[PDB]
Amino acid sequence: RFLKVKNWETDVVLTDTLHLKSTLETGCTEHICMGSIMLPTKDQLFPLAKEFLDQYYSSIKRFGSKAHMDRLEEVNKEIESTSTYQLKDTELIYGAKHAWRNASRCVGRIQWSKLQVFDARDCTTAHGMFNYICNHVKYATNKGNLRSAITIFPQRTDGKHDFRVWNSQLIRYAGYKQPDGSTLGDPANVQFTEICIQQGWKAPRGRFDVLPLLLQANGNDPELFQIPPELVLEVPIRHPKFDWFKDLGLKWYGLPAVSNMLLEIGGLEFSACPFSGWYMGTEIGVRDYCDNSRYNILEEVAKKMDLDMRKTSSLWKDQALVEINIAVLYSFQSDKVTIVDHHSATESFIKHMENEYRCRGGCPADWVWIVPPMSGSITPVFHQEMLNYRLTPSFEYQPDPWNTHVW
Amino acid sequence: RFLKVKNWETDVVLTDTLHLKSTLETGCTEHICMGSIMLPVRTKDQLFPLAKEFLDQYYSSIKRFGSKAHMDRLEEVNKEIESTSTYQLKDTELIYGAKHAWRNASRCVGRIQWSKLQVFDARDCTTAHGMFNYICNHVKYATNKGNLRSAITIFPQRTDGKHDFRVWNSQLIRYAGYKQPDGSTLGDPANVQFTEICIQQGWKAPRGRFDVLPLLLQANGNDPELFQIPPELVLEVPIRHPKFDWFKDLGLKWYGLPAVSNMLLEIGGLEFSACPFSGWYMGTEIGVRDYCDNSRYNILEEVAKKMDLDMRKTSSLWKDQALVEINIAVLYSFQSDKVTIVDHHSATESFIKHMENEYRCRGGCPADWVWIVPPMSGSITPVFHQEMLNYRLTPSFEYQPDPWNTHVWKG
Ligand code: HEM
Ligand code: HEM
Ligand SMILES: CNCc1cccc(CCc2ccc3c(C)cc(N)nc3c2)c1
Ligand SMILES: CNCc1cccc(CCc2ccc3c(C)cc(N)nc3c2)c1
Ligand SMILES: C[C@H](O)[C@H](O)[C@H]1CNc2nc(N)[nH]c(=O)c2N1
Ligand SMILES: C[C@H](O)[C@H](O)[C@H]1CNc2nc(N)[nH]c(=O)c2N1
Ligand SMILES: [Zn+2]
Repeated sequence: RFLKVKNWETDVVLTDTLHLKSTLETGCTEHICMGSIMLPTKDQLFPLAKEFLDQYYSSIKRFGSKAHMDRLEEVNKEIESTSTYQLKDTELIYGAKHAWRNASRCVGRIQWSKLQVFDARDCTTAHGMFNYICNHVKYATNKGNLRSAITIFPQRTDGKHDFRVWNSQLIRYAGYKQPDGSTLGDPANVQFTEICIQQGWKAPRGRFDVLPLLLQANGNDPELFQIPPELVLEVPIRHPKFDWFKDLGLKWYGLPAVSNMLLEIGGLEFSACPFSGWYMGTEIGVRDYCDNSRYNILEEVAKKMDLDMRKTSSLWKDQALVEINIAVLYSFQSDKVTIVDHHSATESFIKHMENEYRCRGGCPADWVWIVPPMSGSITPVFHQEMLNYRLTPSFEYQPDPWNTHVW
Repeated sequence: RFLKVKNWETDVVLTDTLHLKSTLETGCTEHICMGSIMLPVRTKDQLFPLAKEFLDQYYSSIKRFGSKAHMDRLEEVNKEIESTSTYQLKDTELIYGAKHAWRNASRCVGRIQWSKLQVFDARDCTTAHGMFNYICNHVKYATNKGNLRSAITIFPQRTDGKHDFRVWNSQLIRYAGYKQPDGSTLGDPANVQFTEICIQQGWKAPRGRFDVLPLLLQANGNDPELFQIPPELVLEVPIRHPKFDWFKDLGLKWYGLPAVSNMLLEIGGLEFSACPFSGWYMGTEIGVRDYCDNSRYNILEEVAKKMDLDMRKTSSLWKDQALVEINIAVLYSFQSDKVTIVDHHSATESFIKHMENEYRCRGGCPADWVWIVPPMSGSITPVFHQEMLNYRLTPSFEYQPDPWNTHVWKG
């Protein structure tokens, strides 16, 4: 009941007590572990509000104070009356920082307290959302000196008035299926790239075309907006040893900004809450460039290195994978765009774990997602036992809007 | 109840019913997942259900469920249990049991081979010397001049827990580790504690970097004894690199036969505490873990120096570069000497085929993603985007405490 986690490379042992404050469910049972599965009313609301306000007032060392009780009372009144309630700016900021803090799959959480929170709950239209998003992008990008941020649009009401950003990230490349069979651009975005055209987008039908924004305000029909190009920082990819690398014509954007998740605070649901940080090198080089269902450029690179691609035993895939990732990091660093390598990020996360166990009694962590997609065992998180559990406030998944939108 | 797993690279979806036959616990609850935790005397009372469940399984596989052969065996086992408090397995049952423990090993990526297991029945063994003999025959048969063959040798089952057979070594073949006074380690740091025990038990340690450890064998709950595997039985492979000639000068070599000897085999409620088993290596076991783990030979830096890599910032990925070259060398060396080895791309590919086939013919394949995914180049292997369900089936291989921690010393 007071759980222990061991690091087998350093024998260090942490004791977890934070898990007892867990609310939501994991997917697993005593008979079956689902750790590798990607996705497993007025009465509901007040306990949720209470739990949150209780942790909020605890966090500011005013647990059981006048302010505390008064606020609990005030929210209780507003719920009974309005069948929902509003967060004070302070609670909203606390909640967003804490959703990040509780993201068990996020390796970058040592940064959690430095999140810049933009309150966009006064937004009413898609044009309004566009403006807030542009502002977020420019602030976050900061001419390459990236800063973490989240922008929070109005909360769900009766689920018929939802704000949604239809893109999965604020900034992604288009994907169009070819007559010749294969795919131009980004295969992950083929269906979305089409719904854009299907709603009016004029695709340049190129390979690295920045997708337009598709913004839904108050449950209305979504609108197309193009992010000003000067706001989209991009990095051309070159290798610091191979000059032929640049002729592959590769580039990536500097700002990773996830826009399709739902932020839950004190039982309230924020269905539009785009958030951003900065990339770990492997995210672009290993998953984005080298996944089969993506840009899949391993073969091409390996050819240009003239490796023996006859037998898998030569490890040419591994050799290329490394070079590609050396290049990504090299390109960002040379162009002064923030990026972290998987060795540094994982080392930082171990330290963050140390801190969290010490000052909070634990840190929910999902090993399947924390371990990088290359060189796993040579990073310190590989031999680190982790406990995975769900705390709130949180970021959750939510259905793609098109599967739901009552037109 | 039906459960689905999706492969997110190919969109292939599979459906698991096999998890319904799951007995043991996972460690997980609805409120906590312990999927990355390494590890999360039995009476007539609980023995007959366990026996019955096994014999049911067994007679189904041979398509004789409910036959007179089936019923008579249940009655036979029952009588023997209430009469003797345990029971004996037939050879057919032993063999079936051992194949299935491998087959149910959720952490094993090489399970495609599970039906080709050579089972040696060592239940007539009574002494340590007898154990040494059986183990030598195992090593020779399994090794087969480099053309490796999967095998398991099974010593007598536990009775009262006070007369256990144990192989004290974690693997039949492993290199000594010696802690030096300056805190440095000579040889394999993973085996220091065990090495010390051997020295204490009278082993004359040559104190080199690659000394093969002696066998420490316990028969029938007696004190363990030391035996030296004949060197001619120990196949080793010097490590060289196909392009780098300085690599051989690092003086590395590894043994060819991976043979795990500290696990417990459970079949129909019976516990086999000494059951050494072997297959062949996946390259990264030696190249990534055995050489490059910080708690192991840790030659990453030395290889990187000789490659003249930019070791100033980690973002040069020098570590990643040296790791690949070291694994290239391991495979190259083994193939050149015609000693069976499999690369991680080949092994994961085969596993996905195995797994898919297991879902069709069996209704599932328990699998521990945390252990199935290779320790380098994870996402460019096909298991990485493969959702997997983990649950525990018997027969099974289980962990057990180290014997030096539990043994009652005779003298
Ligand atoms: C600042 C540097 C950051 C780094 C280096 C980072 C890194 C990562 C990485 C590597 C993953 C694994 C996902 C994958 O492999 O594609 C991840 C997931 C995640 N990150 Fe972070 N992140 C950062 C900032 C943030 C911020 C600011 C937030 C929210 C405020 C956040 C929330 C999340 C969430 C919720 C997930 C899991 C998403 C899911 O379950 O699909 N991250 N992050
Ligand atoms: C024939 C070639 C085989 C290959 C390539 C193979 C591969 C592997 C690998 C790579 C691991 C993970 C080890 C690690 O990285 O730490 C593993 C674990 C395991 N293997 Fe296999 N294996 C083979 C044969 C066998 C055989 C013959 C058995 C038993 C009869 C077996 C039973 C197991 C078990 C029980 C585990 C998990 C042990 C644990 O949970 O600590 N394997 N295997
Ligand atoms: C290969 N992934 C597959 C996949 C599948 C579903 C969702 C995701 C998003 C993970 C995610 C979410 C937010 C992030 C932020 C803020 C920064 C950052 N550097 N990385 C981030 C990654 C990814
Ligand atoms: C460096 N890892 C740490 C670690 C910790 C506990 C146990 C193990 C060995 C797993 C194991 C057991 C049996 C195996 C057989 C028969 C063949 C084979 N190729 N590999 C095998 C691996 C490893
Ligand atoms: C099926 C597989 O478990 C799933 O796609 C996960 C595996 N681990 C991952 N880990 C990270 N960091 N990112 C991912 O997208 C995934 N994918
Ligand atoms: C804590 C962590 O789960 C543990 O060290 C595991 C991780 N996955 C592994 N996977 C393999 N194949 N071998 C291992 O030894 C480990 N170690
Ligand atoms: Zn679990």
